[PDB]
Amino acid sequence: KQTGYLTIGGQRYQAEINDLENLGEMGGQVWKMRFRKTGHVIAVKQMRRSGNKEENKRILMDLDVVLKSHDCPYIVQCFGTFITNTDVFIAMELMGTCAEKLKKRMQGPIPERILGKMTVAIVKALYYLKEKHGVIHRDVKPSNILLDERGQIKLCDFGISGRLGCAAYMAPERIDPPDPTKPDYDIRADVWSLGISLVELATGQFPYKNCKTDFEVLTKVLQEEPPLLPGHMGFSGDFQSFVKDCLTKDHRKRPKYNKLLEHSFIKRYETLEVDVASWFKDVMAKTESP
Ligand SMILES: C=CC(=O)N1CCC[C@@H](n2nc(-c3ccc(Oc4ccccc4)cc3)c3c(N)ncnc32)C1
Repeated sequence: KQTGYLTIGGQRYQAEINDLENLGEMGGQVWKMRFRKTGHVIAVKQMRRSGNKEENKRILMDLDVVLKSHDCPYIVQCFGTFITNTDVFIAMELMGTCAEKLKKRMQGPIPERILGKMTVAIVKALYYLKEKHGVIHRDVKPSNILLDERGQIKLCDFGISGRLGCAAYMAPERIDPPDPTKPDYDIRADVWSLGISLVELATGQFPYKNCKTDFEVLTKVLQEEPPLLPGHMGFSGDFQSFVKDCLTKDHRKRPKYNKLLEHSFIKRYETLEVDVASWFKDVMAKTESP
């Protein structure tokens, strides 16, 4: 009724409503709140018992994954849940923004060094989901890639439980498949989506911006060469090779995450020191919101 529990930084706290400052909306119903006992600002989501049955099923399936992903550094964490007679309140790690909004703020390219660190994190998150929990994400795109002012990069909880349109990020083998009732693709389609995401964020241009309809984009995916990084922006050979491998059109030759994690681009950005935190803070201070 009056007391819940938040676990943050390996410590459990009692939390009554007086311990939390409502700081308003995030960019479903979710509030930014500051926990006065620690200074953390967290996200609190409300799932109403009377809510839409599909939206609630999605929230519960995503939460179930988040709860059992406490050992993955690259997935947003849950700090607690509070159940009342009429509602469920879910306390989540609050990130600063997604990569889609970051591109919009940047009005252009995001630097390769940031994208390298992003790639490492997001591949490891997707690989973790598949290996540990059997989850094929199926919706890899910039809006699901989160960053914060601590320099962390993490996969969003939304849809983290997988399937249970984005023609833009659809792999060729997903376009006119034999049985879309039994859509039996694997993680390689998400590898393609990651590649498209990286080109979009690196160039500040979605590779199919000039298309006027969803069907048009699918024609381009099939008919055109893969939309590789351009050569006029100073991208490393490693980055260019990584994106080329992700955007292998024939899925039978497209690498899986385990192979991608061996790639020179990933090994490089594992060791390179990149101050993502300071960079992110600079962006957020020089730019406006939506
Ligand atoms: C100041 C905000 C406030 O009142 N609000 C705004 C938001 C919707 C409403 N709300 N929120 C809570 C609530 C419940 C829990 C929690 O933190 C947890 C603590 C431990 C684990 C998980 C979460 C934060 C707020 C809440 C509630 N208890 N009862 C009714 N409406 C509520 C009205």
